Amino acid sequence: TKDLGIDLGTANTLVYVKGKGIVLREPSVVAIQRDTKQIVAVGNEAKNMIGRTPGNIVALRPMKDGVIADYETTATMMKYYIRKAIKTKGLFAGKPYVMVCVPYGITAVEERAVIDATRQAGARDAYTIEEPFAAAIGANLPVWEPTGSMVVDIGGGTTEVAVISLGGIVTSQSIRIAGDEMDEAIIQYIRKSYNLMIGERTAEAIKMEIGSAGNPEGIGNMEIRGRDLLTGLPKTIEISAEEVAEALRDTVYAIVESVKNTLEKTPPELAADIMDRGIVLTGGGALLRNLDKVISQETDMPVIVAENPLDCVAIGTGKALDHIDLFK
Ligand SMILES: Nc1ncnc2c1ncn2[C@@H]1O[C@H](COP(=O)(O)OP(=O)(O)OP(=O)(O)O)[C@@H](O)[C@H]1O
Repeated sequence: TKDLGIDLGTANTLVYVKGKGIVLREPSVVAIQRDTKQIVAVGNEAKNMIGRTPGNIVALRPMKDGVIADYETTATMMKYYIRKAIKTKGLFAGKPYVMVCVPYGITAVEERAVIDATRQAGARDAYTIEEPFAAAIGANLPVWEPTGSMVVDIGGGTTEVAVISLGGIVTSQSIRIAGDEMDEAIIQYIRKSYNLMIGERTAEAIKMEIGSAGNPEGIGNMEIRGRDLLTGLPKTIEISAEEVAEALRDTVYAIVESVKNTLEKTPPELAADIMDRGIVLTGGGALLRNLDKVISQETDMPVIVAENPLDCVAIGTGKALDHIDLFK
C-alpha cells in the first residue's frame, strides 16, 4: 500500500508518492458534457477528449479563479489522480493513504467533505495539510523551530500568506488574487485599450514573456494576435512591457498588501526573524518577473523565490506523509 500526497491545484495537480517523489503533473481540468454536466474525463485524458468527441464536450478548470469545487467534482478528480498515480502492475495493493493539501482555515464541515470525497475516490483514509504549511516544508523552511518563517504561495486562483513558527501557522491570509487574475487583467487591458479580444493562452504568454511587477524598463515588446471586436476579423497589435506592468499593477499591489498586512498582524519577534531569514515565495505566480524585488522593496525585507516554486506545495504534502499523526 503506497502513501500519496496530492496537490489538487486550481491550475495544476501534482501527486507525490512516499519513496518515489512527484509521479504525476497534470492540469486540473475536467471534460464535461455541456448539457448533462457529466464529467467524462479528467486531466490529460480530458485534453485527449476535446476535439475528438462528437458530443458537446467542454474542457473546464473547476477551480479557475479560486472557486471551490463541489463535492462530486472533487471526488471524480481525486479518483482519477489517485488511480493514475498508484498504477503499478502487481497484486496485494491496498487502498492508499492520502494526504490532501487544503486551504488555510477550512471549516470542520468542509474538511470532513474533502476527507469523505478522498475516501470515496479510493483512499483507505485521508488527511489534510494546510497549504502554507505544505509550501513551507517544500521550501525547506524550519517550520518546527521557534523562529518565525514566512511563505507566500501565489498560484492560479489563490495567493496565501502565512507566518509560521513552532509547527503551527501563526497568522495567515488568503486572497483570490493570483495568476488567473493577472491573466484577466491583461485581457481586460487589451480589450479596453485596443478593442481587441485575446484568449487565455495569449494572456499567459504575454505575462510570461514581458509581464513584470515593478519597473518594466528594458523588458521589451510583443506582437500579439486577437480578434477585432468591431469587425470580428483577426488583428495583430504591439504591446509594451510598460502597458503590461500597468495592467498588472493593481493585482500586484493586492498581493503586496496581503504580505504587509500579515506581517503587521504577526508578533514582532517573529517579524524580526523573517527580516533576518527572508520571505520565501512559492507557486508559479512567484515567477512573475520582479515580483520578488517589488515585495522586498515594499516590506524592506529579503525575498527569495524558492527553487522549483511550482513543486513546493506537493513536496511538502509528500513529506507530511512521514509524520502522518501530526496531521490527524
Ligand atoms: N513564468 C511565469 N511568470 C508568471 N506566472 C507564471 C509563470 N509560470 C507559471 N506562472 C503561473 O503560475 C500559475 C500556476 O502555478 P501553480 O501550479 O503553483 O498554481 P495552482 O495550481 O493554483 O496551485 P495550488 O492550488 O496548489 O496553490 C499559473 O497562473 C501560471 O500562469
